[PDB]
Amino acid sequence: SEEEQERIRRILKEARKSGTEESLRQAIEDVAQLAKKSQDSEVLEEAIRVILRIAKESGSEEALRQAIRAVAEIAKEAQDSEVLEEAIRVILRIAKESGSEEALRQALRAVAEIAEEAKDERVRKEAVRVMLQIAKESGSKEAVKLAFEMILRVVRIIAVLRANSVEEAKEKALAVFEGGVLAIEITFTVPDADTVIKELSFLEKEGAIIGAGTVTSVEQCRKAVESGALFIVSPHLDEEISQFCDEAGVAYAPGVMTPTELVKAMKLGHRILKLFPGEVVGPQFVKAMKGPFPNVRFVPTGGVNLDNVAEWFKAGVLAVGVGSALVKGTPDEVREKAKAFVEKIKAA
Amino acid sequence: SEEEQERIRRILKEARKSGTEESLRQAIEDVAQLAKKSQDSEVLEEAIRVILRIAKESGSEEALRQAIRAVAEIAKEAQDSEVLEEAIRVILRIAKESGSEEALRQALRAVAEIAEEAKDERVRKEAVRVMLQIAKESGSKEAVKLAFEMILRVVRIIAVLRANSVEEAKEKALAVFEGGVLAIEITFTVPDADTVIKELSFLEKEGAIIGAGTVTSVEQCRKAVESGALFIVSPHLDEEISQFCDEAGVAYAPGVMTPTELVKAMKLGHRILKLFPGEVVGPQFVKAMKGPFPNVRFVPTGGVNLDNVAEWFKAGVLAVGVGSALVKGTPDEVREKAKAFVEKIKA
Amino acid sequence: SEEEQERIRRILKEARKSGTEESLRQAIEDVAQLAKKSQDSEVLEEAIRVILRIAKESGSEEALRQAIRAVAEIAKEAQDSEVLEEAIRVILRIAKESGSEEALRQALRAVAEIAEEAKDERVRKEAVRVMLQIAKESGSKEAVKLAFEMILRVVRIIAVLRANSVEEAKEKALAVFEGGVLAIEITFTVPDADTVIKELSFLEKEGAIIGAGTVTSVEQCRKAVESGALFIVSPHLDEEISQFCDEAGVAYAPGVMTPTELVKAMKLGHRILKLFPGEVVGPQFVKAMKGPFPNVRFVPTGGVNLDNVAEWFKAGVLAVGVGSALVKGTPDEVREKAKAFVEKIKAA
Repeated sequence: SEEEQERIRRILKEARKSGTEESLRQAIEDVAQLAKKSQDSEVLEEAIRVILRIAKESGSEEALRQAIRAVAEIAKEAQDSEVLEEAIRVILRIAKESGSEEALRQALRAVAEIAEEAKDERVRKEAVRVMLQIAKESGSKEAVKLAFEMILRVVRIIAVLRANSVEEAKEKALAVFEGGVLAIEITFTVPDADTVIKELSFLEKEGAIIGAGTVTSVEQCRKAVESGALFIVSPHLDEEISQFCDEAGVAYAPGVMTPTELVKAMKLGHRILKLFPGEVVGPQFVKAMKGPFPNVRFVPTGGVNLDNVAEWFKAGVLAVGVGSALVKGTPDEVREKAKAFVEKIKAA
Repeated sequence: SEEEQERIRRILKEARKSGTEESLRQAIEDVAQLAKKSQDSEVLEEAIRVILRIAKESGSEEALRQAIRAVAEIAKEAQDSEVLEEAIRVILRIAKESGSEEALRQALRAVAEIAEEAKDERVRKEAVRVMLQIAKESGSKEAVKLAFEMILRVVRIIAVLRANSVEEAKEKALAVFEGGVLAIEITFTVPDADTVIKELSFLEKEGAIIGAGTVTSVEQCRKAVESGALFIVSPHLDEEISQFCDEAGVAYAPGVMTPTELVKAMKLGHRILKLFPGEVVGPQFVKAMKGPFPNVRFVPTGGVNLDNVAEWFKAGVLAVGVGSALVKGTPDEVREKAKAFVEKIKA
Repeated sequence: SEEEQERIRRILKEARKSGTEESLRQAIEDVAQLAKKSQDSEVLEEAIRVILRIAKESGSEEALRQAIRAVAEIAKEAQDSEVLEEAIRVILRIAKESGSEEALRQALRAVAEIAEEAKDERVRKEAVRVMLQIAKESGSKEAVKLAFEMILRVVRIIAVLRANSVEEAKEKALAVFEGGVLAIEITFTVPDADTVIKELSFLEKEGAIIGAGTVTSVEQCRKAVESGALFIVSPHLDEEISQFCDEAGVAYAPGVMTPTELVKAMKLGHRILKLFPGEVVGPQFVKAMKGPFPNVRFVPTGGVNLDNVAEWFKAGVLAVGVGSALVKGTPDEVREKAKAFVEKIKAA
């Protein structure tokens, strides 16, 4: 393997000596070509970190975007999760260098695709934290919705927590974390809900996402975004709120229940919707919405349980919002329920 | 105990000779104190008469509204229903002399709370009759809404009546009233429904409340009122009907089906909503709305049947609207199904 | 027999010698009297030629409309389909001679009623073909709505086509037409639905009716009606589409799901509504709507299948919109399942 290792170095030294820009992007495809013929974990990591310096020296977005597709292909060919974690951190470095958001959208879809074919949770925890930073590093009008859509596509399950004692609530939030589902949503009905989402903001740095729900007024939503909420679930579409999330750069997934309410939600720029109550319309609703409204996905949060969640995802839902069937009870028991829901989603 | 009648008459005569309003408000507290130590039905009902005698002599709003709480507390401590019937009639007379919306609102919640703990059909009939008269006074928007809300809490079940003639509707409404159903909704599918609600006005004197359902227009609602209806029930949310019902002083329960329609109904000022069709959304909808909308209560009028009616009230529902499953058949059949629904609602 | 045929010749010759319109009006009821007493496919279909033949006194919406009820009565008592076909064509010529709005609307209900006694389907295809020409003679807003209601009253089932090419959409449309489904809705998920509607416009002269579905904008709706669409279908209620469909003389069935959406559609002048998704609310919804809204008809286009369509019509639905369960598969499969849907509706 030391022979091809030197070969990757020889391509580098000769590509730098070649002042032509075509040989620079050609060196990207040359390194990717030999990485496709390899089967070792360490070889793919050296190849990926090599493509970084080539495109950054080119200074053109055509080489940066071509590098994102190369590292994403090497990560799909690999088998060690160590290379996948470095691939995600590398894609962040490429997209951050361009910063033109044409690559940021492509980087998010690549990061979420790498986390999709992941055997352990460490890769998915790396992804969610990076996609948050990618949307944060972007800091613009879009990307937050694409991050929200992709992160939900990775975490698959979002919990609905409610407890009067913040001591008991955080005992459940960490507990549902321990199951590995991540992406916990806390209800705003809880009296000291501002504090629970601020003290649980340390989960954001470990691969989780915290948000507020049942938000009905702009004043209540302002309190959530100041406390650390990254998404506002809501019970029904609100015109005043939806304009505040777009100005504040926070994702907003309003609640709909009929196709007519769906169209009014799309008229305000919301293709990520909340199906509420989900148990009322059932999975037949999301199946019937695919035809007339493609590329539009929902997150049903109603009477979803272990018997329901199996047939919600076969209908093509983005994520599912479970509440009493997951969080209610002692913390150690909802850790086993959080593991049970993840196991049920991965199968059907 | 005859000694308590003396002591009660001593507290009145002593505080009457004083005349100071400080001692008069203390006389209500002294009479209410001895009433809590006694278990005689005649000692308690005499204390209620004296509490009224003291308050109406004081004349102040503070003393009159304190007398309402005292009479209401004596009712909660009593077992004889004749004490509760007397308390309701006294609560009416105290708020009637006082006036203002605060006393009349406090009286509406008091006589309705007494009706729940009464566990007797006679007291619930009197509560409806008094609450209608309390709402007839003042006549404010908040009075007719609160009175309609408390009345639905007491009767628990409203009958959606449909027939093929005025006489068949009159006999069905009387039959369902004998079963224990005190609230009757007359749809406009019955021919001459305005004549049916007009000739059924004698039931409102025996503890009933007749209204009009299936109201689609304002011309339809204008004929429902003036003909004697006390509440208007529509399958959807109408902006003009809610306007006409507000300025006419009549309760209005519109129909909703989705949380988006719920919020729009609250924006108009209605927190007592008709869930229609209730059989489509099911009790899962009512439990789901309790979270973000706690101060909103529903009345499902869909496929409410003896099987699911138990599950509806287990979901925190104000009242249920039944039809066909209740009002279909002979008057004898309606009377027995009326007794069956009231029995299963008691749970 | 022909002893009655000679009598009909005498009724016409003698009443024509009189010339008084009261005797020509009596000649119609005399012919319809002896036609009621006879059972002969040749005596009946000749009696209605004479009733049409007695147009010497122009009804001007008096004698002509008396002729329509007489020929519609002869067709009701008949059994031979050749008499029913001749009755429909004669009613068209009588209403075309009058030109009044009452005669044209009375002819629509007469022709549609003749097709309800079905058996041979060429009558139903001729009825739809004739009812379209009647609506184009009137051209009023009431005529387009009534003709659309009557055609759906006859065809009972609408095919909701979704394809991935113009050629597969054309082939499936021909396949569902040969199966017995005379109503075809071309969704805009098809790449070039306008050309599909345009190339399928020849079926409208054979007894079919081509329309567009899943329309969201007025630009979409204008291209559909300019391509040959005779009815516009949307998943929700669009105020601007209803405005354009009115001034363009094209039927429009909006989508409703709650009773409040029902009322908002009626106040715009729509009593033929699309219940969507029908599988979510179920036939319990349409049964409960007939109480407050007896004039509304509904066409459920949800999860309609062979097990569903039986209990949809028992609840009194006008027509049903079937897709996937009818359109998906090879063109050879969708022919035989179209025959099964038509056969299942005929029974229950």
